[PDB]
Amino acid sequence: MQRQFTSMLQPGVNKFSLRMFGSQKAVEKEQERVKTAGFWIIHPYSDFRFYWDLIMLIMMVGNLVIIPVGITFFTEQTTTPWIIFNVASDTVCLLDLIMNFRTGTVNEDSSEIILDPKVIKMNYLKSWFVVDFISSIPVDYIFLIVERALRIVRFTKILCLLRLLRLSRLIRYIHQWEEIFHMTYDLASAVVRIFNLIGMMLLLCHWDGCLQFLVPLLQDFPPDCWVSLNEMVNDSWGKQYSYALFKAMSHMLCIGYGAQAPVSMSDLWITMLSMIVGATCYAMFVGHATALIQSLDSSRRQYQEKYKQVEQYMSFHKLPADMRQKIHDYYEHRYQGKIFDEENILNELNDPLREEIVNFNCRKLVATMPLFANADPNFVTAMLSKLRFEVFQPGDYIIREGAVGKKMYFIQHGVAGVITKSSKEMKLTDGSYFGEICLLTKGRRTASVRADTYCRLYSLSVDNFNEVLEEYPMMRRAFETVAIDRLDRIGKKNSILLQKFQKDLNTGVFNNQENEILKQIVKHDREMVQA
Amino acid sequence: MQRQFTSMLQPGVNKFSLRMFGSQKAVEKEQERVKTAGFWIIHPYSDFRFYWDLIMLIMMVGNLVIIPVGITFFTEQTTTPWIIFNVASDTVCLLDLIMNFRTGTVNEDSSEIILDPKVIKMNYLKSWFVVDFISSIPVDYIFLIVERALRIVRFTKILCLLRLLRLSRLIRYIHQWEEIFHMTYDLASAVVRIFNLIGMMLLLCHWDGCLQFLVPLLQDFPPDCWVSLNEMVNDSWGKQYSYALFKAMSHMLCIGYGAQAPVSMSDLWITMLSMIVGATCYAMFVGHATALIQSLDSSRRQYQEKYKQVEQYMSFHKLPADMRQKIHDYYEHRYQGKIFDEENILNELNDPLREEIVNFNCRKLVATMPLFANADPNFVTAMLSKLRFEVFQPGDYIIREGAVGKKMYFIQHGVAGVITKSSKEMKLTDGSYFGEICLLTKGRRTASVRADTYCRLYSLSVDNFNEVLEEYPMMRRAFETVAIDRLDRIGKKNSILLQKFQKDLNTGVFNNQENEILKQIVKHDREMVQA
Amino acid sequence: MQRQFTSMLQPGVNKFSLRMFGSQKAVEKEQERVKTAGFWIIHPYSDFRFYWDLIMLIMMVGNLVIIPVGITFFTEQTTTPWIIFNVASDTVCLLDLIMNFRTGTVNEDSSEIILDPKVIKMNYLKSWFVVDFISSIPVDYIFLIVERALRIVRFTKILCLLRLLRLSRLIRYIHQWEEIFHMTYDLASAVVRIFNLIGMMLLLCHWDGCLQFLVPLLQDFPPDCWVSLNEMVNDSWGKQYSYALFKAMSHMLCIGYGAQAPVSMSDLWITMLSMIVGATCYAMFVGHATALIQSLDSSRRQYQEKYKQVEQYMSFHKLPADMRQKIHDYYEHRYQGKIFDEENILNELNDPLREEIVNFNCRKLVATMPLFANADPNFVTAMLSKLRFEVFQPGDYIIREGAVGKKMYFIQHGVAGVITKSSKEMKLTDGSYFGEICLLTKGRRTASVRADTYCRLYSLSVDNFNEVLEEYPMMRRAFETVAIDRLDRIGKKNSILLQKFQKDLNTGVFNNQENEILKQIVKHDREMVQA
Ligand SMILES: Nc1ncnc2c1ncn2[C@@H]1O[C@@H]2COP(=O)(O)O[C@H]2[C@H]1O
Ligand SMILES: Nc1ncnc2c1ncn2[C@@H]1O[C@@H]2COP(=O)(O)O[C@H]2[C@H]1O
Ligand SMILES: Nc1ncnc2c1ncn2[C@@H]1O[C@@H]2COP(=O)(O)O[C@H]2[C@H]1O
Ligand SMILES: [Hg+2]
Ligand SMILES: [Hg+2]
Ligand SMILES: [Hg+2]
Repeated sequence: MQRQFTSMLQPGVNKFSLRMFGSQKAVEKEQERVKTAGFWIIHPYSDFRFYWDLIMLIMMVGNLVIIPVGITFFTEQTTTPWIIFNVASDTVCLLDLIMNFRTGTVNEDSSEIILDPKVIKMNYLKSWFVVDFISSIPVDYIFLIVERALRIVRFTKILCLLRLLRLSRLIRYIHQWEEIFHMTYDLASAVVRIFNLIGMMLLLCHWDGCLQFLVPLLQDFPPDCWVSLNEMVNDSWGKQYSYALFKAMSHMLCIGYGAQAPVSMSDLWITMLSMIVGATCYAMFVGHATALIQSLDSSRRQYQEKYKQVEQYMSFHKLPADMRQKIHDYYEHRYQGKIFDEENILNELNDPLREEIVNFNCRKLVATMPLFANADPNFVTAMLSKLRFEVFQPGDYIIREGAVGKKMYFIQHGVAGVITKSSKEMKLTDGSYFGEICLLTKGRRTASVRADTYCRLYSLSVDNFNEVLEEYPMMRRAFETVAIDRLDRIGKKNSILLQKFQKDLNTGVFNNQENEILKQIVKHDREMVQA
Repeated sequence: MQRQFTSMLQPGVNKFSLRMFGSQKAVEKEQERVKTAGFWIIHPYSDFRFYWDLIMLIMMVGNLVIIPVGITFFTEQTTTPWIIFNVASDTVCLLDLIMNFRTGTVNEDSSEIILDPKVIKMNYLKSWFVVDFISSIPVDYIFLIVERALRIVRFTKILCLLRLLRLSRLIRYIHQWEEIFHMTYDLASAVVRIFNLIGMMLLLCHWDGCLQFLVPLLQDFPPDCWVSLNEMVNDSWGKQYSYALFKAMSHMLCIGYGAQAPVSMSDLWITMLSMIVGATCYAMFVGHATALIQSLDSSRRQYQEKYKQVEQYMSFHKLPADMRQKIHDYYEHRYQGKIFDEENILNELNDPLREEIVNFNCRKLVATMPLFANADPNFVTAMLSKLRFEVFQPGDYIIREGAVGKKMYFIQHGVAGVITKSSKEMKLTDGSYFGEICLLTKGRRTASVRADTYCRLYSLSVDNFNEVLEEYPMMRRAFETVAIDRLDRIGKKNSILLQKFQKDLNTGVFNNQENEILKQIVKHDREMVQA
Repeated sequence: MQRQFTSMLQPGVNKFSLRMFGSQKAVEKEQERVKTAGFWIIHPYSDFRFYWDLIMLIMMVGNLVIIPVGITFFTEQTTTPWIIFNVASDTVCLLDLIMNFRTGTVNEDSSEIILDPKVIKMNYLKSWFVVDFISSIPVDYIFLIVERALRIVRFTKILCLLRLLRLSRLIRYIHQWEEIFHMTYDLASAVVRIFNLIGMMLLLCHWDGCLQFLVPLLQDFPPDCWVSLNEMVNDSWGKQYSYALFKAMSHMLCIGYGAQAPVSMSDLWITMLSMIVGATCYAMFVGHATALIQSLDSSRRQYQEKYKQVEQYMSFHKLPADMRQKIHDYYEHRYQGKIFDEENILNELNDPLREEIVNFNCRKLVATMPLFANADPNFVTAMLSKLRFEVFQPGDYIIREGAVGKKMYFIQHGVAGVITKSSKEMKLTDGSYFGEICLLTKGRRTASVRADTYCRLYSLSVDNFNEVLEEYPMMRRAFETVAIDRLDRIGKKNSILLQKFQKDLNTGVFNNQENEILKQIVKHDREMVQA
């Protein structure tokens, strides 16, 4: 009852209300501000106002369709459907006139003033009251009591379009909804938009044909108008309307005239005006179609543009053909036909979303790799936030022996081969890491690592490595243990790292459980290398 | 009198003058340079020249409309309006010829040379004097005294279009004004531009129809021209002009011919030429309409493109559906359907504008938060310039206990919950800050902070924090006091911070008023937490 | 046999399979997962499914072409080609109906579920089974046994288009292939795309003309239809079809009607509908043509835009004309009409590709320059990765004497002149370097270096220089030796560097072979300067 009424009048919490007023607490405060009126008032964001604008829109469309047909072909309409439609439109327009008093205006620059007592009424009386009044003047059944004549009277109903001109915030909300829909579905959105355009053009053709038959009627059908020429002055209204609409549509779409070219001044000038209007609207239609298509094929176009820029670079530097093919298939394997700026996206997001994304991306790595499978989640999240994606092609040398290292790698996909001066070549696969002994000893690379298949790795710089491990030293002890074991395995040895770990162990800092965990890690690594 | 004359001739201070000559002092110097002439001279930026170009434009439009109609349908015109229009156009063209002497040219590469005595006269005598002279030759009433004939004479008046070709700087100023208008109003600008295009095309149709009726007239209406075919050789000039314009417009908009297809060579070739011209101009019209629409829907298109790139990223990484929905609603709540680069904007602005903007943005924070409500404005502006906006979703963990902290947060909207190992959970709301104890003690986070509703915060890094507080130490004392109180409240204690503050207090650096203010701050914080 | 069958059903390793499933090991795992069915099943990426979709596409095109002609002009077809085509289409549609059971669906969000036993059958029974069944219902030869009539029956065959609506993954693969082709060949791609569009429009014209002749046939040719008006009710089917297609095509391309304008209600409304459809499709065609052209001229447009921005900058700063010409010819010589972001490209690539590219770019430098011609490849690759391209114009001063230096240069093309206070001017050419004595002594520049012709150099910063040389000191000794020799040559001397090298030599760190190599380097440099 009154509770539902007040709820309808008060701005309901919705996505549009949140977008316009920030927090939900502000929505509650605005509900309270509406409550401060005491006298009934509808908020420009009320669901009641939304539904009312909806029914007013459907009534305006019905009127736009029906008014010209009546004016032209129906002199007097006293049948049931005509009377009920006229009275329905009259009462609806009057109710809208009334309710436009208690409507809170919404000015720009974040200006929304209820101003129930006087400001809204005064602004409406000064702005648009007279046109809505003459619209709401009832059907000619009341004008005959107050005072071709009928055809002259009904003209006053053409200005009901101004209500549709005012009804635009609902149009903007519908445009937002349709934009969401278009981003969701591609082809359906195109179909809907082109059908909307076709509907607009068809309504214009309707009005044009109505006018083209109306004007020869206001002159009692002179002997040289197209009606008297085609001798269809006595045909039923169906044929007359059909042929008039045909003439109007042929003038719009630039097909031709009707039977023949005009011969009288009246229909001559009407034909010229209709030709101008139709040509302009068809140009607008072509423009909208071009815009729709160009918006449809955006991503493919951007991909082609990036590809062309890469081609221009390779051409400017005059690279060999095989190298160009290598660059192209590398791009194909890295981006897989897609285009985006991952750095910009990750910068736009926030910390919890980035953590969620990297955890989902490296779920399998966290599951398989032992250190992550047993470490504290804060350290895991730090490492995963510091990682960075990379792709390597078969035969490429990921690490060259002797050089200075500045990053380590975590394998996500593929197989990598480790080659030394000895014949012992060891092949790592998913869930294993390499290139950390250089980062742990500050020396040079101790072995060469070459990609055997297409490898997909996650590299970690040396600065981030040192930062994270300075924040967590026990993981550094674990890394050093695994690295010493690997070095002992290949047949080389780093006395610096060995003596450092031996001193740390003799210092008694580690516990029995600690060295047990370290033995578990080294066993797991031995298994992962043997497999 | 002479004062107003000199003021009109001298470049008036306006937005265009400022844009062209930098400082207002340069405008005064150019006024002086004009004064150095001694002989009267109009500056190419004078309001007098502006008004003169305006009236010359309206006269050129009147001539473009009237000349062909006269030439074609009016053999001799001795009535009052015709005579007055001819003499008006003649005197106006002659006055423009005269005033083009004392006009200072404006070359490119910042070249504006008054050069009153000789250079302007010589350049005009060498450039365009003869065509303007033959234009300014008076109406045929003087040519008959000097020496179909009339129709041959009036041709000399067609070259008045060259004056309109010269009048282009006023066109550029009008284009600037219309660009401002178009940036201001959207739909009105589109209506104005399409009406301008339609007017151009209609003027072309006018000239085309005039020619199409003129040529059969110069041949005494042969029996096979369209005029003699339609037997309208004797009709009043109204009907002839109407039907000729109809033929021209049907040829342009590609509807058809007139009554029937041409049958004679003359009108055959004229029809082909008119068809070519009309098709070209309609193609140009379609192009302009497409450009206008595509410029109308720019921002929506850019928003759609960014959304599509985010979608492509999420697809390349194969994220779950709920995570994709979370990303999308986060974007919706962060940007609210708008698109801009805040970093680039703030980099484009300057320091006072940035200070103004951040002060307006954080007005409520400065009002509510006690430290800012009592501190020195320089410190307040430093902090507000260092802040950075952020958005969090409900349930997200803003701060996880035990981790290392690198920023603090100031709440602008929403509610945040503080959870510890104890059951004491404390809820902060607008105007409160958290996450500073880690920055003050260089330890770890002492509690977990989780967003309860959609939170909108302003984060401050640790480097900027330390910089600002090294510039202002008393605020650091206040922060430390509030932090010690909060720690004591939750039930934990940091002996390092406690002993540091105790030593600073025993050092006698603080005053009675100082500790009074600190007690006020701690009381206000207790109230803000209790509420 | 069965081996080839299982191979066809299992997803073959291809570029699309790799793009959809990452590593080849995943492709093998999916082959195994298909093997887990036990009951035969085709994978949505099987080459068998590809070939089947191909033959179904050709059958659908044949049906789209043949069905309307039959329905309209061929009452009963009992000849050999008609019967064989009908039975072929029937069996093909039935086989597709059958095979759509064992087809694994492919949902979005990385969802590919074989689900052989029940899920696929249930989903197909709930989704699209009935329409495919009524399609697969055989030709009317079976419907007559089961129960104008013929023309009523064959309508059931129009819904075979739904199969073409389903066949879209093959369309996407063909679109990928055509995108590769379009990136490869420019003009051929445009020709193919416009021919595709023309084919679509022609098929639509075909259906439209078929309908336009069909409707007057279903009414026994009333006396006022266009057929009875043109008296072609008795002509052979060739002429009737030709004239109907002519009417439809004239309605689409907006030429006109047929003989004359319609006179009856039926063909009146059919003409209006056909006009609407044709205008819409021609608008779509114009849109696609505009998009194709705009995609064709992309790179030229981007180059023009960058040029215009440079022009706007130079205009805003009001630079002289000769300076503007200098800027423009510098741009012409630096980028050579091409446009790309080398930094972004090199950031997108990886380390081995970057090493390959820089090695190919500086091959001649490595060949000619002695230090690189004798040094270790790791040092060479470090230097080449640190270098950076630069271009200088004739007369420009590359290095001014006395100033502080922050980079050295390696000449790739051109000649440079070295000027001192003495008259000894020495000219360096390709393969020589300069500007290292400042970097080695931390003093000031010891001579001026001016470009004589258009120079193309590779500059190396001072930080990278010091980093690389701290990683490799012997090369620093070589640089110092060459620099001391050059200084002694010009007539100046740096006692600091001289004494440092003398102390290093007296320290006995160098070997006989080492100083032999150094003598070789200094001899080679003397030769390169003398030449
Ligand atoms: N036995 C081994 N098994 C697996 N990986 C190894 C082995 N020995 C060395 N590596 C890795 O190969 C890398 C080569 O360079 P680094 O010495 O920087 O670090 C080395 C380790 O990451
Ligand atoms: N009693 C409290 N009331 C409000 N906020 C608190 C309280 N105790 C701790 N906090 C905040 O919670 C944060 C958790 O991490 P920090 O220790 O970095 O800094 C802490 C303070 O900002
Ligand atoms: N005799 C020479 N031959 C070639 N180049 C020289 C000679 N003397 C000096 N240079 C170069 O000219 C440079 C001028 O500045 P720098 O002293 O930094 O380093 C100097 C050398 O690179
Ligand atoms: Hg109305
Ligand atoms: Hg003139
Ligand atoms: Hg079929």
